[PDB]
Amino acid sequence: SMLNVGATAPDFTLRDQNQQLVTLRGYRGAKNVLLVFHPLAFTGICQGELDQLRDHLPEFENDDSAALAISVGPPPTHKIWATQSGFTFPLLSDFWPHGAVSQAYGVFNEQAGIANRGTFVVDRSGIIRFAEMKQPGEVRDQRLWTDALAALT
Amino acid sequence: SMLNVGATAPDFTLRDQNQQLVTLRGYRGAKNVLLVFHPLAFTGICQGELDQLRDHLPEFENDDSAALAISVGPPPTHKIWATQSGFTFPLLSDFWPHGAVSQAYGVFNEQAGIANRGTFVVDRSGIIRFAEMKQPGEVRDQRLWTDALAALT
Repeated sequence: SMLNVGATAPDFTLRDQNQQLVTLRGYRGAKNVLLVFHPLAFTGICQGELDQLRDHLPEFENDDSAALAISVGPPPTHKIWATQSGFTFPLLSDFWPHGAVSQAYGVFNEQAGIANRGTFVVDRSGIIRFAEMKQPGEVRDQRLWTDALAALT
Repeated sequence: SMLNVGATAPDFTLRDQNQQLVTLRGYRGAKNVLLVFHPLAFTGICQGELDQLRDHLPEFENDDSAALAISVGPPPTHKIWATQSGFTFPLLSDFWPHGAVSQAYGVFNEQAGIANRGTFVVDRSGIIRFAEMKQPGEVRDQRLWTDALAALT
């Protein structure tokens, strides 16, 4: 049920770790956007994936591109996790309604109540140009993300 | 509405911070149970309340009594929070379905997606003998909790 390439990316307005509202449409005309859905703060695979994003942030957050992480945790969880891990990119809360944005992108695990490892690249017109979804026990290849953003510069 | 004194405490089975299963019925015939519902890990007032509980734990967790903290966070959140705070009592996850136990006890905040500051004492036969609910911005008086437990030894 993952939204595929060519679809309009569902707009959302979610709180980041500072309780600031972030809207996907705010980036239109300005930047390509990488959306990194993931299961849960303070779990091993998620830590590894976001640590790698952190460690390569200039490839993902720059004049051409922005990166947003999205999970079902509320802002205080994300704030502690980001501060302790050195994450400076936005971590957005798909918290209440629980998983609504993850559901809209077709990447919600209804059984477990978490997003799967869904990744999208949204172009400057708001269209999905890259889409994948791995299971919670898998790890994503971030080369695909940089390959996808490079095609839209 | 909050369940009242006299009512039978709804049964539940929830995961603790170590992903072990805790059931309310398990304590029947053995211990009085203090149920401490609270909004969110890693927030100020919740930290104060559970730190006070921690600092006086032998008054709540002993031969006669058990104490269970319940919130909408998942176990990994509660594991980190408990490790960093030195909490050795169970923190239970009312995570998915989101707030279901909190709703059964009548202490869920539907607008915010969190439990209010609901507290119950369940006697050895499963009957609610103490019941309160404060708002997220309020702080409970833990003297009432120790008094309630002391009446039931």
